[PDB]
Amino acid sequence: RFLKVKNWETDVVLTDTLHLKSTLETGCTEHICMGSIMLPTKDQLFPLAKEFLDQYYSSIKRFGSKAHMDRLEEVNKEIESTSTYQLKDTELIYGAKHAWRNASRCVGRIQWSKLQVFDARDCTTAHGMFNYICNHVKYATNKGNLRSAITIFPQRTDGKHDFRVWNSQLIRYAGYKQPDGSTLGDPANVQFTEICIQQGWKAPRGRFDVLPLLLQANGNDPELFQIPPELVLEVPIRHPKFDWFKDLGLKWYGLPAVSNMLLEIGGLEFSACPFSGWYMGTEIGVRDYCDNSRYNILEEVAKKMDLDMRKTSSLWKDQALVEINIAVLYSFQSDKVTIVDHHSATESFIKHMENEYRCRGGCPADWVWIVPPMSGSITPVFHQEMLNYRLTPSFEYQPDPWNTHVW
Amino acid sequence: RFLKVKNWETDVVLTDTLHLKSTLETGCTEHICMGSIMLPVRTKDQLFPLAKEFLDQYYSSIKRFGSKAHMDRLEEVNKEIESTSTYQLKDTELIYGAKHAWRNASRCVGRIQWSKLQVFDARDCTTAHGMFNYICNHVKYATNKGNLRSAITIFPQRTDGKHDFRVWNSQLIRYAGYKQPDGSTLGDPANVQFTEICIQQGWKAPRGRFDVLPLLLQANGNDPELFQIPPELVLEVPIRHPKFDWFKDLGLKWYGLPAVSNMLLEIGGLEFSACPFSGWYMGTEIGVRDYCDNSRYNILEEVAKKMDLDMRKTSSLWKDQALVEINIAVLYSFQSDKVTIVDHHSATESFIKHMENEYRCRGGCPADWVWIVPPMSGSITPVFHQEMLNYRLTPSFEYQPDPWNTHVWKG
Ligand code: HEM
Ligand code: HEM
Ligand SMILES: Cc1cc(N)nc(CCc2cc(F)cc(CC[C@@H]3C[C@H](F)CN3)c2)c1
Ligand SMILES: Cc1cc(N)nc(CCc2cc(F)cc(CC[C@@H]3C[C@H](F)CN3)c2)c1
Ligand SMILES: C[C@H](O)[C@H](O)[C@H]1CNc2nc(N)[nH]c(=O)c2N1
Ligand SMILES: C[C@H](O)[C@H](O)[C@H]1CNc2nc(N)[nH]c(=O)c2N1
Ligand SMILES: [Zn+2]
Repeated sequence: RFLKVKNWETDVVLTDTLHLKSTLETGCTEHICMGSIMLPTKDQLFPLAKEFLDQYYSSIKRFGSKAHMDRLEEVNKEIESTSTYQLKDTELIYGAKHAWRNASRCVGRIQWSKLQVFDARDCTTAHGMFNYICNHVKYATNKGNLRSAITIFPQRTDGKHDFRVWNSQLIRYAGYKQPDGSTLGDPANVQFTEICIQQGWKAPRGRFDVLPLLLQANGNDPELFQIPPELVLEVPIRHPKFDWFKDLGLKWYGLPAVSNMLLEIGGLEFSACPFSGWYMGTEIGVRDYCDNSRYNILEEVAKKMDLDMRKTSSLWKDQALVEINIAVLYSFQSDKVTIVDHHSATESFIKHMENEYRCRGGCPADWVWIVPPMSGSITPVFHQEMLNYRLTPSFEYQPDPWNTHVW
Repeated sequence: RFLKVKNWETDVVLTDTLHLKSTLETGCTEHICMGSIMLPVRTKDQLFPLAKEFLDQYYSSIKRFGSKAHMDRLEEVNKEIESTSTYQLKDTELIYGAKHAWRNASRCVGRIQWSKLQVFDARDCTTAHGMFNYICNHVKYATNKGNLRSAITIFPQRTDGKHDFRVWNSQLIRYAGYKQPDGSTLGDPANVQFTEICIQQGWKAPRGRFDVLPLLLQANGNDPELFQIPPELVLEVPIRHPKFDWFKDLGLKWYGLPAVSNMLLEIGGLEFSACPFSGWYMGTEIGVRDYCDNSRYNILEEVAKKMDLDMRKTSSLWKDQALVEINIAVLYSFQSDKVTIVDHHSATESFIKHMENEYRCRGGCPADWVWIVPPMSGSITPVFHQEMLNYRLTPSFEYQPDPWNTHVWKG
């Protein structure tokens, strides 16, 4: 019931006690592990609020104090009266940083405390959402010296007035089905691109067309906005040794910014909460460029390298994969856009994990997501046992809005 | 109940009903997932249900469920348990059980081959010398001059747990490791402790970088005995690179036959504490883990030097670059010497086909994603995108404590 995790490369063992605060369910049971599955009233609210407020006032060394008891009473009053309640700015900031701290699938959590929280709970229209998101983008991009940030829109009330960003990320490229049968652009985004065209977007039908924002305020129908082109920092991808690489026409955007998750704090739900940091190189070069269901350029790069593509055992896919990922890091570094390589990021996560066990009693971590999608065992996270459990505050998945929105 | 798994690359959705037949526990709870934890005397009381379950499975597979032969066998095993507190498997049941233990091995990517396992029955063995002879014949048969063949040798089952047969080696063929006084290691750092045991037991160590360890063999609970595998039975492959002629000068070689010898085979409640089994290598087991783990031979630095890669910052991906070239050399060398080996692309594509086949005809295929995904180039292999369900069926291979921690010494 108190748990050990071993690192099999260094022989270090850590003792996890933080998991005994787990509040949500994992999807696993004693008979079956689901660790690789991508997606496994007033009475409910006050215990949720009490538990968050208890950890908040414990974190500020004011547990059981007058201010603690007074807030507890005031929140209790507000829930009986107004069915819900509002977070103080300090609680909102704490709740947001801790949601990131608790994100077991995130390798970049060594940075969790330096998050810039933008309170957008005064937003009332989709036009306001767009201004708040443009400012987020500009602040976070910061001319390429990227800064972590989240923008928090008004909390769910009765579920019929949700704020939602319909895009999965603030910045993504469109995908179009060709009459051909092939796919132009990002195949991950074909459906959402269809909804943009359905809502009236004029698609350039290019290969790297930054999608528009589809913003929903107060449960209203979503509206379309285009991020100002000069706020979208992009990087042309070249290779430090292959002059021909630039001829592939590849570029990627600088800012990874997740916009479709749900932030839970003290039982309150923030259905629109875009957050951003900076890329790990392999997110672009391994997944975006080489997934079969994405831009899928492995074959092309390998042909320009003149590799023996007859047999898998020449490892031509592996060789091209390394080169694509060399180019991605070289291009971002050359253009002075913040990026981290998977060796640096995983080494940082180990230091962070040690810090969390030492100062917090544990660190929930999902090995399937923490280990990078290339060169797994030469990063130190590969040899690190990890316990996965669900702490709150938390980022959570939510249904795509077009499947739930009454139009 | 029905459970579904999605492949996120192809959108194939499969439905698992086989998990309903799972008895053993996983280590996970509704509140914690232990999916990345490495490792998370039996009275007549529980033995007969375990026998009855295995025998029902066996007679179902041969389409004889409920037959007179089935009912007689159950009656026979029942009486043998109440009389003798244990029972003996027929040869057919032992073969079936060992194949299915492999079939159920959720961490094994090679399971497409599970039905082509050569089972060597060594249940008549009584001494360590006899174990040695059986193991030599396994190595010779399985090596097959480089045309490798899967095999398992099964020694007598546990009785009171005071007379266990055990192979003390973790693998039949492994290289020694020697801790130097200066802290460095010569040979395989993984095997330092076992090497010391061998030396303590009287092994005269050559003290080179690639010394094949002796077998340390325990029969009927007696103290273990040292035996040197005949070197002509130990097929080895010198590692060279198809384009880099300096690679041969690194002096690397590996053995051809991977053979796990420290696991326990459970069949119908019987425990076979000595059951070495062997197949052939996936390239990355040698080129990624054995050569490039920091806790193993750890040659990335040297190889990257010889390629004169920019090593001053990890952002050059020099580690990734040298990793691919080492794994190219390992596959090139085994293929050149006509020793069986599979690359991780071929191996994972085959496992996907096997798993889909298993879903259709068996209703499930337990799989441990953490172990199935190769240790390099994970997402350009089709298992990366494949959701998997991990659960424990019997017959099964289980871990067991190392014998030097449990063995009662005689002297
Ligand atoms: C600052 C640099 C950051 C880096 C290098 C980083 C890295 C990553 C990576 C590699 C993943 C795996 C996701 C995938 O492969 O698709 C991930 C997931 C995630 N990150 Fe971080 N991240 C950063 C910042 C942040 C921030 C600022 C937040 C929230 C405030 C955050 C929250 C999350 C969450 C919730 C997930 C899991 C998403 C899911 O389950 O789909 N990350 N991160
Ligand atoms: C025929 C070719 C085979 C291939 C290519 C293969 C491949 C693999 C690989 C790559 C692993 C992970 C090993 C590690 O990372 O340490 C593994 C594990 C395993 N294999 Fe296979 N294997 C083969 C044959 C067999 C056979 C014949 C058996 C048993 C009869 C078997 C049973 C297992 C088991 C039980 C594990 C789990 C080991 C553990 O939990 O530590 N495999 N296999
Ligand atoms: C802030 C941030 C920083 C960073 N450095 N990186 C990311 C990307 C993390 C991420 C989060 C998600 F919520 C979803 C994705 C991609 C969704 C796909 C859908 C597939 F099914 C598998 N994942 C990526 C975000
Ligand atoms: C039959 C077979 C074929 C193949 N192609 N490959 C293997 C390797 C499987 C294996 C199982 C083990 F039980 C242990 C190892 C190596 C020991 C390390 C040390 C740690 F304990 C973790 N495993 C390898 C086996
Ligand atoms: C901690 C972690 O489970 C450990 O490093 C595992 C990860 N996956 C693995 N996968 C394979 N095939 N072999 C291994 O030894 C391991 N080690
Ligand atoms: C099936 C499997 O869960 C799926 O491919 C996961 C594996 N690990 C991952 N890891 C990260 N970081 N991101 C991902 O999208 C995935 N996808
Ligand atoms: Zn689990």
